[PDB]
Amino acid sequence: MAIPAFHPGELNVYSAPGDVADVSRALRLTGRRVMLVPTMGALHEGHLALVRAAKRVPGSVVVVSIFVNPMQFPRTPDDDLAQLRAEGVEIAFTPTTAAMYPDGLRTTVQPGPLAAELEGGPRPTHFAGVLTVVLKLLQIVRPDRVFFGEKDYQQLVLIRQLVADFNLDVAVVGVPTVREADGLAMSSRNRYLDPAQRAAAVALSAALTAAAHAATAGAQAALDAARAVLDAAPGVAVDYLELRDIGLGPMPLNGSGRLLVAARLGTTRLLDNIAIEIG
Amino acid sequence: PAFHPGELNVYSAPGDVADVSRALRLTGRRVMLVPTMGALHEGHLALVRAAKRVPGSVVVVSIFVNPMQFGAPRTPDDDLAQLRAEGVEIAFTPTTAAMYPDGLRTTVQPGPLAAELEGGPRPTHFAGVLTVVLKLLQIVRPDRVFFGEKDYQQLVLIRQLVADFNLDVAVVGVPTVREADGLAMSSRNRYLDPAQRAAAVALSAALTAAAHAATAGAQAALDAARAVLDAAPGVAVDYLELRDIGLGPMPLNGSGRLLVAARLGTTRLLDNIAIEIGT
Repeated sequence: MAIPAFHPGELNVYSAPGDVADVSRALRLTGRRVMLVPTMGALHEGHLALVRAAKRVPGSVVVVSIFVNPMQFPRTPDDDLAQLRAEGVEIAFTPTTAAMYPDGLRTTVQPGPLAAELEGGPRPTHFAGVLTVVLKLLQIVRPDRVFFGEKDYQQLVLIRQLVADFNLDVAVVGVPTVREADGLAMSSRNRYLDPAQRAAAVALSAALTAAAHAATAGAQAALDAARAVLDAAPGVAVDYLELRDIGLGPMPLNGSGRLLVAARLGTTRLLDNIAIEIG
Repeated sequence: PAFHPGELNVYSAPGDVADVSRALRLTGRRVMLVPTMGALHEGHLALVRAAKRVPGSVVVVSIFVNPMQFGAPRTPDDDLAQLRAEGVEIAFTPTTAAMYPDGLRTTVQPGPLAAELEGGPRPTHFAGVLTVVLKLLQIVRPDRVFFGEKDYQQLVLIRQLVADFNLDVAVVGVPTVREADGLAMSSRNRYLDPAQRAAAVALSAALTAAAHAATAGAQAALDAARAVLDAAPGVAVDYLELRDIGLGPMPLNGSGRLLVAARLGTTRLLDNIAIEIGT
């Protein structure tokens, strides 16, 4: 029994939700485990790590969606697909805005209060757009696991709330941030940094790593070390530098947490975060 | 495991009914879901019977009411007795804590239709409904879900939910069951004193009169309904509207729906009927 419209071993591209849903359901029925990697295209090494994390799950078929979601606000379709082909990805889902929101923004997802904080201050409706599209992609593909990068930590935490709050039957996998050789978190925004800004941008990761090691001396020491590193960089306007628990609530007196930073270099906004252990 | 065929199996933990439902689906039995708030009457038994009619089906009837503190009183014992007597194999009766372990955090935001008609006096009512229904659909993963046509707006909003979030379930509307005189069955009817019960017949009489007046056009149909309601002692009408079957504007001719909501004392009653204009 062949699967309608699906060719094992090759990059199969689908634009209609119904097509990828049928293919995914037939594949699940034969016992394959469907992995979903949601992206907005313009792929770089960061995304490829997500793809590889998905691919290495035994008996898996990897679905990578490319969809620049209007609701949560780079375009090289062929470069993107070509890169996915090279990774051995078998399915690419590339729907049009029309096929995803045929009735505009009608029924949508309202995130909890965490969505109004940190990234949500500068962009109050951003996460509603992200959870709405992620929920839709989860229902279309019905994957066993969905992969997101830790770079957008708040996003990852909000997706975990989505999945828990709506009893979604999918495991959420956070993948460690892929970095450049000097530590700069990979991001499509890095290309907008001019030479001096690129050099100065190293301060974000350096400040966080300094903080994580300074942490044996406590929270004030960790924060102060990060700040000193940021104070030594020119042109890095810090929007926030916050210590929180892993779910982004208040940081406990001790234990595990996450240190997050967001800064603007010229008009380019950069983010980074790192696991922290107090004391 | 944990499921005895031919008997009423009662589960409180989401994980338990999800496992059982998953297992029953594997063996080919299609899962039917009938969501209710308890206080079952003949109207609900009609949903159950329509679900039972599906060839190889196992019927899941859930009983749950959102916690009042959300801003959007009985024992489950008689309802279960009823389900058992009706040959239902699964009852899902979760606690508020098990449905909302992290409280009301991520929720569903309905489209504009939720602010109209029933949504006027209760702005967040449908958000609560769609949120719970979405969760029940994810927990039970049924092939079909049944809702009564009595709550027509609700039914329409549930169909938007399923389409907008790409849910893979068929939504079945079941015709309203009525008392001998035409009164739509509802657990609220028991709150009508004798005079109110007698006056309450005006809702269905007004709708049926309109459906037949319709050969003379929509305005004539609305006028007939209004005249009947105006002749009814102590019936205070909240709204009486003729719309499209999707609840959009009613066209020149074609199918539609006439909806009415009224107050008799402090008991609010609803009813609606299919209308064929210029036919």
